[PDB]
Amino acid sequence: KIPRGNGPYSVGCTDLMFDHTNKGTFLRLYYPSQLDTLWIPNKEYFWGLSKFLGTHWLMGNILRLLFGSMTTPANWNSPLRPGEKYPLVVFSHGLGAFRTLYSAIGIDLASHGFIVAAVEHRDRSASATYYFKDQSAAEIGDKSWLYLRTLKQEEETHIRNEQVRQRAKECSQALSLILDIDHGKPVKNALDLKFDMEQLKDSIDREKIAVIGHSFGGATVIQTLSEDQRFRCGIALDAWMFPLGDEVYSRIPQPLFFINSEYFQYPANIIKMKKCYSPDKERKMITIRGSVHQNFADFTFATGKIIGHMLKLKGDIDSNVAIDLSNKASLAFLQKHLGLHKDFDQWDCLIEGDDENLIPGTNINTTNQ
Ligand SMILES: CC(=O)Nc1ccc(S(=O)(=O)Nc2ccc(Oc3ccc4ccccc4c3)c(C#N)c2)cc1
Repeated sequence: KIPRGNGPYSVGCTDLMFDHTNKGTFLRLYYPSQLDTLWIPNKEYFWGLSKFLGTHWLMGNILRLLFGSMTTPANWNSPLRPGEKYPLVVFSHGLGAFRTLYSAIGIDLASHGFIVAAVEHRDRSASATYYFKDQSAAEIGDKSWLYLRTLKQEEETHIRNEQVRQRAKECSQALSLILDIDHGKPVKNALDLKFDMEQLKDSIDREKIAVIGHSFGGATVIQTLSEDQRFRCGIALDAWMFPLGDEVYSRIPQPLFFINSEYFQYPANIIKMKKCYSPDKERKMITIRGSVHQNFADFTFATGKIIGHMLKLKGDIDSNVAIDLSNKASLAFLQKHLGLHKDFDQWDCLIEGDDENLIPGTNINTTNQ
């Protein structure tokens, strides 16, 4: 029940791991293709989700039975659509998520002509992820799993900041890998999938790179922008600003778009967003009325209305309407600041919060002094 992309391009999906260690890059790629992709491809992700939610062994298996064969609307290993160079989005997941849980966003961007690299972070913020201990292990698919670390309260400030720095490093590394493939670097996918990465040679518009992320990933957008001038702009979906150091807020040259849910936000968090503002920098913010934190992630589509509200997976707003607004506003912002030659400027009003379901900026107030 994950919505198909609303753009005119058909969408393909594949996975890339290189190198095979936990210091290598692991991403899911959504791309314009020339609808059978497994949404959550391994049992360990469900076990990891169960740990994240604070439940035991049995819950893991329950989630697996429920969602284990569910797909997402992208053609698995379909050939890349040839003939044109695509803008690139690197996408960062929230705490307790992993690379496949933002396919509603990834697939919609791909359907509008983007290549999207959804990274899987190895900072121990993912519910689960894996790597291979050596080439031999990779060759027989012998995975080594890393589960989410839970932190003591005294540890939080320090570790979350180290994690967001590791996350920014992984977004940059993912960018570097894709740009190297674009220029013909041979890569041996540690996964042995029927998609040839040589397809990506000369397929990237190297001047049109953006970073997008949700929650922890929203902080990662800001840290990545600050560290990596190759990214041209950023969109932070309901950013959780806590992991960032005080020094970073004034060190974001690139245009930045905050798209917030209504019920997630709170003054301490909003204050840090406003610290990113400067008269000489491009900043936009909107809030989606009635939305909750999880409106940006795929489990907002995975259940019925009533159980969804109980689990805080759904807000007062409809999940399709909310992701539509976010995606369309994102496309307009990307067109404006990547210099895209598309018709996304039809949604320019959404950047300004000009819609019944949008608030310009935020309803939360904070000191300006
Ligand atoms: C209390 C708390 O920290 N909360 C929290 C913090 C961060 C996030 S996140 O950034 O969206 N990261 C994130 C983490 C896990 C995710 O899968 C879920 C989420 C909730 C579930 C509830 C019932 C059954 C299955 C579920 C599976 C999804 C998704 N989509 C996204 C989500 C919730």
